[PDB]
Amino acid sequence: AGATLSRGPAFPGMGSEELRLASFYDWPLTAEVPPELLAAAGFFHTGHQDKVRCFFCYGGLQSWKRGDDPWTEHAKWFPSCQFLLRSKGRDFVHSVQET
Ligand SMILES: [Zn+2]
Repeated sequence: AGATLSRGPAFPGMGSEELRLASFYDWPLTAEVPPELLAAAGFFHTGHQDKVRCFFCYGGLQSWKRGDDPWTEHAKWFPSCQFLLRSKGRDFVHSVQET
C-alpha cells in the first residue's frame, strides 16, 4: 500500500518567488490581496482576473478578498502540496485542516 506524491513541481519555472511576483504585474485594482503575500505562498497569477495557481501543486484559487491569508488558503485547499509543507511545516497544515 502507498502510491507516492511526485516530487516534480507542476511549473518548475515559477519556482522563483521573484518570477512569481513578476506575474502579478497586472494583478487587478479591485483585487484585495497583496501579490507579495500570494507569491511568497507559491502562487503566481494566470489570466487577467484574480486567478492564481501554485507553482508546485498547481492548486488554483480565485475570488480573493481582504484578509484572506494565501498560506492558509493554500493549506485549506491543497494540504499535500510539498511546497506548502516544506515552507510552513506539518503542524501548520494540520491546524488549518483540523479547523
Ligand atoms: Zn501548492
